[PDB]
Amino acid sequence: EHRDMMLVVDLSGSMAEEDMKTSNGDFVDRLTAVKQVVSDFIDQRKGDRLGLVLFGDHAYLQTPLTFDRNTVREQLDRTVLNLVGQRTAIGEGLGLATKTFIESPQRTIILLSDGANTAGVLEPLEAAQLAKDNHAKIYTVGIGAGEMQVRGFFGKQTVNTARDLDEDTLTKIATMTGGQYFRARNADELAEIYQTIDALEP
Amino acid sequence: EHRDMMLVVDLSGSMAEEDMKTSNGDFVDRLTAVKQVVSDFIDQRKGDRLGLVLFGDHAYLQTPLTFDRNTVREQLDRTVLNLVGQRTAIGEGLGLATKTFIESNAPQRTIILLSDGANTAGVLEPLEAAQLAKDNHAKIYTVGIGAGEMQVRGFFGKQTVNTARDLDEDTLTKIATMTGGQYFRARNADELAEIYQTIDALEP
Ligand SMILES: [Mg+2]
Ligand SMILES: [Mg+2]
Repeated sequence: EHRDMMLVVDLSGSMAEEDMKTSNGDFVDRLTAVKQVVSDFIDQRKGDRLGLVLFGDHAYLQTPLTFDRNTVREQLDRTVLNLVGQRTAIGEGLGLATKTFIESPQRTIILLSDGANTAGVLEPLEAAQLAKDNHAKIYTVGIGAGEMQVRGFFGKQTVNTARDLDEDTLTKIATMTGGQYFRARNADELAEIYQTIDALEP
Repeated sequence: EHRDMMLVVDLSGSMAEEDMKTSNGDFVDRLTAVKQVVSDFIDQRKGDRLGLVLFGDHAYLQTPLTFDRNTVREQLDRTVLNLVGQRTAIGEGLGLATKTFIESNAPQRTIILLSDGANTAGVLEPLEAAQLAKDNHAKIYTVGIGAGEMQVRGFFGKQTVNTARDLDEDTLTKIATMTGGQYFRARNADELAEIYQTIDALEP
């Protein structure tokens, strides 16, 4: 599971104080010590959304809750000192963080099938309806080579590989959710569909 | 920005049929072709979460959702046929995939605030602002930062400096407590390092 985590850090002029003692015994300023530690903290949360709020006189957000943590880390790192001023708005920062939780992904289903809905508790279209409610768009891919003509001894015999394929309801599901139905009769055809689907959702 | 995409794949026994012709002209079964194409598709996606639903007689969720595409690709690779029988559950497959979007609907909210100072200036008061974070289900951890009393050699002579006179700890404590978080005081870079490690351990 994943969490959304807001980083609200202090930029007041008092941050410039060389307070912080490292193991080898050196003193460095507060902001530098923070940059170091928090950057390592950012690298640790692989699956989570992080954002950055910087505060003082006025509180402003630096990063709006991206999954991409290299930017959040980098953005924090190029931060400087004394820009904000000598006073701190703690209530401002906490509020802006909370507000940013609210102002915050696109959803897609790719359904692949060789046949009709033979066994199920809930009907396929009622699922597509529920999918629409949750903003999920469904792309549907029917798969089978269909009818093929086999030459033989006596004369023409015809074999159809996918007649179990229900293209009617597969089309409905896609159209209902605002997606498109595709039919792949071979591997080349199949790659193009998915190559196409990638392009449709950038 | 970032997308959530649920892959729903048919594993019914009919998928073992080889009607799928490849580039070079030979034939291969449907699941094999699917494994190929979908795996390649997965590599192409960037910055999106992906999950895997497999169906047949019943539908089940193979991968919840993730930024690691590799695991979705491998767990696809090792899938075999005839475990789920002949029949297909398309509704169940979609309903389960749908469901998987609703667990992404409930992220736990966490704020990490650090400060050297009291809330000297601001229109919004700290404990008001804290109250709201609780209303919005946010657990905020507070970190006080400053050495405190410190012996120092000035040019003029040896001197005792308290470097965090300003630090409001009981406001910072109230904030964390009010919202269910914890308050930490960092008197050096190592305690500071340890402090964020602890917050890592508390939120898993
Ligand atoms: Mg089937
Ligand atoms: Mg200050």
